[PDB]
Amino acid sequence: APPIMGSSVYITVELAIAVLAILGNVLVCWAVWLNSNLQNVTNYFVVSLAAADILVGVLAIPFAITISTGFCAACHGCLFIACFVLVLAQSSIFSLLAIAIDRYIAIAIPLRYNGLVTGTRAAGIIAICWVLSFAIGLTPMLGWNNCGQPKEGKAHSQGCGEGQVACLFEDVVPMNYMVYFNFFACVLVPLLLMLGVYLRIFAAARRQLADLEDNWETLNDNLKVIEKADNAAQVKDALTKMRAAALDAQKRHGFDILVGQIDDALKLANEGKVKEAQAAAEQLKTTRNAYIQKYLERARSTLQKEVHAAKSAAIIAGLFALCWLPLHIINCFTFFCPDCSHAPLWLMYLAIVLSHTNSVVNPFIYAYRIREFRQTFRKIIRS
Ligand SMILES: CC(C)CCC[C@@H](C)[C@H]1CC[C@H]2[C@@H]3CC=C4C[C@@H](O)CC[C@]4(C)[C@H]3CC[C@]12C
Ligand SMILES: CC(C)CCC[C@@H](C)[C@H]1CC[C@H]2[C@@H]3CC=C4C[C@@H](O)CC[C@]4(C)[C@H]3CC[C@]12C
Ligand SMILES: CC(C)CCC[C@@H](C)[C@H]1CC[C@H]2[C@@H]3CC=C4C[C@@H](O)CC[C@]4(C)[C@H]3CC[C@]12C
Ligand SMILES: CC(C)CCC[C@@H](C)[C@H]1CC[C@H]2[C@@H]3CC=C4C[C@@H](O)CC[C@]4(C)[C@H]3CC[C@]12C
Ligand SMILES: CCn1c(=O)c2c(nc(/C=C/c3ccc(O)c(O)c3)n2C)n(CC)c1=O
Ligand SMILES: CCCCCCCC/C=C/CCCCCCCC(=O)O
Ligand SMILES: CCCCCCCC/C=C\CCCCCCCC(=O)O
Ligand SMILES: CCCCCCCC/C=C\CCCCCCCC(=O)O
Ligand code: NA
Repeated sequence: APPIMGSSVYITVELAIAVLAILGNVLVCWAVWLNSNLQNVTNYFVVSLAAADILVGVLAIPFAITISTGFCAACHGCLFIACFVLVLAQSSIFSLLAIAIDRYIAIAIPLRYNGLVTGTRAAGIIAICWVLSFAIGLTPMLGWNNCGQPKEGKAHSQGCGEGQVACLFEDVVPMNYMVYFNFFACVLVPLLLMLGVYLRIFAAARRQLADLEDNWETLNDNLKVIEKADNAAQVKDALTKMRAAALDAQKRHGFDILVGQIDDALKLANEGKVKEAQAAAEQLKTTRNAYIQKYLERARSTLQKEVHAAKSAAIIAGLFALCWLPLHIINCFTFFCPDCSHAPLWLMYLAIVLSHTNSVVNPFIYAYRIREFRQTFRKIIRS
């Protein structure tokens, strides 16, 4: 069959993906610019991620359509159009890792987050990561390429001029670079790091949620211990356990009343006044109902919002892996199994197309999972 037919389907699908990648991610950038509730450090990496996907539609996809034709070109110019998508994918990996690390700092040290993670430091990390993405993605342009050994038979059959090659990805970009350097070192290792960070985020959140329910249980159990105590020394022991727990959960008016009321009951318990200490300890229930339960449920609601936001960011990282892994796995078969027939052209186009679809998916995940984004999208679209 004429090459231009299956080429037309591939190119048409690519152009459709490019249109969707630009539109959805311009909408993400417009939402962050317009809404100050979306202007935080986490979303500055989201915007950098969206900028990379905009460039996938504007440059990488036109480059991919070009490289698929095998047109005659100077080898190093062919190398650039083949490698620029590697820059954008690397930038995405840095942004995804930074988002995960940012959410871990928020869940692990919320007391120092605003002092450690600032907009100025975020903007500098983003600039550094873009420079490193160019260095990693364009490493073949520094000499690790196949331009020294061109397929002159393919170039002559295409009528290419002197110094030109049939511009094809696997003819200019070495497979050992794509497998060992790009996939294993620069893609697989950071994704595995992302997985570990997310595991530590969800483990820390589960630990802090368990600690809240434990402190709540310890407060109410020691309440009953005081109620059914038989001597003043037992009430003293239980109150000492409540006071240490009250200060640990405090690390404002409700806790000042709570600790003060415990100190009251502990003073009577030291004097041997058991029924006076028990009666004073009963006043803690009034403080617990009016103040302590409100703090526990607000902290619980805040921790669950962080789990929800971390799940949304993990889905984004997972979809990046799902969309990009098939192409990388095919490269592994090409490189590691020279006795295996090369994957057919239609599967390569499908794997290339699938990797490009990742540039479309993030704006949907924000709209479906983040209310502030969804509402800002609606306002932008409606107006
Ligand atoms: C500001 C942005 C949009 C600039 C985009 C510039 C792009 C489109 C330019 C910059 C470098 C260019 C390449 C440089 C060299 C060659 C080798 C030549 O034999 C064929 C064209 C080719 C392969 C060019 C294609 C177009 C190219 C990739
Ligand atoms: C917006 C500004 C900063 C653009 C900076 C990037 C420019 C300078 C880069 C991007 C791609 C580059 C080209 C990539 C490949 C080739 C083909 C090679 O045989 C000669 C150099 C040449 C032609 C490069 C010249 C410099 C180049 C055009
Ligand atoms: C992340 C998950 C969803 C990836 C799915 C795995 C994909 C990429 C795997 C599963 C089966 C694999 C194929 C199995 C057999 C062959 C025949 C061989 O001659 C070339 C490679 C080829 C054609 C493989 C290409 C990669 C492949 C299509
Ligand atoms: C944690 C997971 C997702 C890491 C990614 C798995 C990758 C590295 C694995 C999954 C399946 C593997 C392939 C399975 C089968 C073969 C055929 C053999 O003749 C050479 C190795 C080769 C081509 C393997 C290379 C490595 C491979 C592509
Ligand atoms: C992730 C980087 N990357 C790649 O790794 C890649 C690739 N395009 C191919 C392969 C194309 C091909 C292979 C055999 C053929 O006969 C043919 O006509 C075309 N690969 C292996 N691009 C798309 C431009 C790409 O972005
Ligand atoms: C191909 C991989 C290339 C590796 C190059 C290694 C260089 C990485 C450099 C570290 C970035 C640190 C930037 C600090 C600049 C000053 C910022 C400041 O004022 O503290
Ligand atoms: C914002 C603009 C986005 C890109 C606009 C251009 C759209 C066209 C997309 C790819 C053009 C590929 C050109 C074909 C290469 C030459 C084929 C050949 O000479 O054999
Ligand atoms: C060829 C690239 C080799 C490796 C380059 C190393 C990366 C250094 C890039 C420039 C850093 C410029 C930004 C530093 C200022 C902001 C730092 C910050 O606020 O944390
Ligand atoms: Na991306």
